Amino acid sequence: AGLNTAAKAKGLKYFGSATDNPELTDSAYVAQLSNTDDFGQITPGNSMKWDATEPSQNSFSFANGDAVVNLANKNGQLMRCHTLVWHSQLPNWVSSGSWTNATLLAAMKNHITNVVTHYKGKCYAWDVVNEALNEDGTFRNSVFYQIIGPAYIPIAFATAAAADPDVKLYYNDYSIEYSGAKATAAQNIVKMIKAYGAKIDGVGLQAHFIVGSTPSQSDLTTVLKGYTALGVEVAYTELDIRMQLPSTAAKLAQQSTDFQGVAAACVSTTGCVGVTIWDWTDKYSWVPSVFQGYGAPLPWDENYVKKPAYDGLMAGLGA
Ligand SMILES: *[C@@H]1O[C@H](CO)[C@@H](O[C@@H]2O[C@H](CO)[C@@H](O[C@@H]3O[C@H](CO[C@H]4O[C@H](CO)[C@@H](O)[C@H](O)[C@@H]4O)[C@@H](O)[C@H](O[C@H]4O[C@H](CO[C@H]5O[C@H](CO)[C@@H](O)[C@H](O)[C@@H]5O)[C@@H](O)[C@H](O)[C@@H]4O[C@H]4O[C@H](CO)[C@@H](O)[C@H](O)[C@@H]4O)[C@@H]3O)[C@H](O)[C@H]2NC(C)=O)[C@H](O)[C@H]1NC(C)=O
Ligand SMILES: O[C@@H]1[C@@H](O)[C@H](O[C@@H]2CO[C@H](O)[C@H](O)[C@H]2O)OC[C@H]1O
Repeated sequence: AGLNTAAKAKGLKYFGSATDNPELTDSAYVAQLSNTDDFGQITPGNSMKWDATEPSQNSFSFANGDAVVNLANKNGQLMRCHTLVWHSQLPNWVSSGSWTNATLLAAMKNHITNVVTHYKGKCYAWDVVNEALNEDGTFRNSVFYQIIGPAYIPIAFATAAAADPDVKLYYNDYSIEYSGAKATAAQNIVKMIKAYGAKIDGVGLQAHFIVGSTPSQSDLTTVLKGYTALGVEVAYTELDIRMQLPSTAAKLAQQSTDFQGVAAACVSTTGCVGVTIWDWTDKYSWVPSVFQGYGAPLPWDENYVKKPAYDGLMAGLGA
């Protein structure tokens, strides 16, 4: 009957979508977000990030994150909670601080404990650390890495596990979905967290792909199995497939094939628990303001009408 029904029929836990608070006043938008045939899971696109939840040190703000949890709870949708430790969307007090290892570690641990305790029992998964890697697989030189060193990653996981032992703890990144230096380094993050004795349950593969430059079904499936071989689960967490504008029938058809391969790779991999698209309508896509000349990246257009990619997804889910 839809993407989520189709996904569950192949043993996925969900097919879902990100959203953001400003969109929840658009009633036609919210009615389709709340369509559990298509969406069995929601991610808050911004309201659980550090600048939203701890805008001043030790001053926590949960109203906007809680609004998304309440919508998911009313609908019967799962939550993915996103994201605890990330170099982007930090409030000023983190980025401008004069820190020692001790004081930044205490601030990072306090952030994690407070936010994970608030959301205890509400999240299927947390994106505990986001985007810790450079494209060459070396560690991204964020304030956390500069001041604390590599330990910040396992300490973040251990701190989340102490506050909520049940939630799945994910490492989330982009350009780790196909073989290369970064994917190898993401495997090594899994191994490093376990060598420290800390818990990691999942690898989140963002899947911000490009129409006509999407990895093949077989390349995606090799990489999914590469992570599940390590004793973690996997999910595609932020799937969108951006096209060089302007849109044409040919580009929409290529986009459908590209989406179909992503869904089919996850269905073909035991331990791929689901797919989340990074919102569902081109109207609200983050892409056009970030990627010059690119857009129309989602399975519904800016009028909430299905594009061919909706059918490509359904085919990849074996509907
Ligand atoms: C801020 O404060 C915090 C809190 O006090 C400081 O946290 C400490 O951070 C240490 C890392 O900086 C961290 O050490 C690691 O511990 C884990 C766990 O070790 C325990 O368990 C294992 C397994 O049972 C056991 O073998 C150990 O004896 C311990 O009981 C280890 O897995 C880590 O081991 C890796 O790193 C070391 C050190 O690597 C550096 O130095 C070497 C040689 O000098 C150099 O070659 C290397 O390139 C690095 O510069 C290696 O000797 C090991 O072989 C391991 O290396 C593998 O893994 C790395 C990734 O983790 C790869 O990058 C590497 O290529 C290789 O594949 C390591 O010992 C402490 O546990 C942690 N303490 C606490 C209480 O949390 C933090 O340092 C501090 N920050 C600053 C800037 O001051
Ligand atoms: O509204 C946008 C968000 O959609 C965007 O989401 C980011 C994209 O970059 C990373 O992939 C990250 O994991 C996501 O949270 O963040 C910027 C914001 O303006």
